[PDB]
Amino acid sequence: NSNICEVCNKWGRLFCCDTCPRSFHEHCHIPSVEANKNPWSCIFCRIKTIQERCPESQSGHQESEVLMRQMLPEEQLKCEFLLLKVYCDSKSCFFASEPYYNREGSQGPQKPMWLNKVKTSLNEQMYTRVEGFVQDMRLIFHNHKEFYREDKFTRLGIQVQDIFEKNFRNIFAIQETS
Ligand SMILES: [Zn+2]
Ligand SMILES: [Zn+2]
Ligand SMILES: [Zn+2]
Repeated sequence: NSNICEVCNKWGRLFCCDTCPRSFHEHCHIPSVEANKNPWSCIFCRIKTIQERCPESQSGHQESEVLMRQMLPEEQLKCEFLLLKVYCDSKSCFFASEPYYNREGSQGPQKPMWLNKVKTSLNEQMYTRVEGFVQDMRLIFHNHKEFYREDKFTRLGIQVQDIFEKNFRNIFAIQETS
């Protein structure tokens, strides 16, 4: 097993996956590492299994159809993993906790959003469709771009959104296009 957290790349109190070499802090893993279960398989393993049970799940899909799917167990897991993949980028630190807005010449967003909030929303099963989760994720970056305007700090929003969008296309097997 690895000696660092797959998500935050730090050592500490780690839980090890039984079916692959990754390890996690308790609250770095999404969902949080389960109290019992021997053996335990992490979310990367659980996602690989879904693909292996249904190879045709990797054929191209239309984003519009993916967004209308109901948050049944497998969609729920895919959204948890996609959220996890955003947290794996160190730049996610800017978007994790509740932001505040006091900058000359800007007004704060009408609907603030942040990754920990989305994490809680997923945990409490507040999303009924994939669309709900994806809208909140995209809102995070859109609020950032609008607030920071021409400051070069807007680029952090672009960078982290690209990570989200690439992983969204991979996980939900969106049809490749030019
Ligand atoms: Zn960690
Ligand atoms: Zn694993
Ligand atoms: Zn099948």
